[PDB]
Amino acid sequence: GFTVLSTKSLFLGQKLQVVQADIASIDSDAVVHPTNTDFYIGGEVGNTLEKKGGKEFVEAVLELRKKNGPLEVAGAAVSAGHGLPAKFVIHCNSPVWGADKCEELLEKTVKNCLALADDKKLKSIAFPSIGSGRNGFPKQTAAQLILKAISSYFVSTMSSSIKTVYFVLFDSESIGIYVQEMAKLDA
Repeated sequence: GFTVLSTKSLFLGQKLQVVQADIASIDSDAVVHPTNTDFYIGGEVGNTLEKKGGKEFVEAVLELRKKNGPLEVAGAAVSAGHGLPAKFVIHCNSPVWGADKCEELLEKTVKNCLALADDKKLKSIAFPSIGSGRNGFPKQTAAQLILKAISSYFVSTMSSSIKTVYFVLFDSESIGIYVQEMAKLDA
């Protein structure tokens, strides 16, 4: 299942929503997959995507690694969401906490995801908690940078097709954080 916990309707038309769900089951047009520069599949998200999409999901990622080569820090790249409810999967390589411009790099990362979804005229994108796992970002900092990036992007990209963004979270503390942070946005 998939239940909406909290919604922030932005002034420029976009719905931001917080959900608890297996991100792999989200009916969304795109799903974000935090990876490293070699399209490694693990972590929370790597493993559920694989759990859901099996060989197909994995074949597409491998194909994508051949074509794309290494993913720069902040870079994203798309694979087709074969064997997943999602139509596309956007792989991104977030910066590591403590690196210079780690914060700036993370805003870039989020914008790259969004630009790629707009690049394919996608109308929704599901973000998991980017950065805050193994990339070591505090949950408050990650949440604030992400939501700032997203707000910046939309006010700065009028041609954007994206109408809904999901923040998919498994734990209560993270949910409470996103909920508070979204609520601070109007712009």
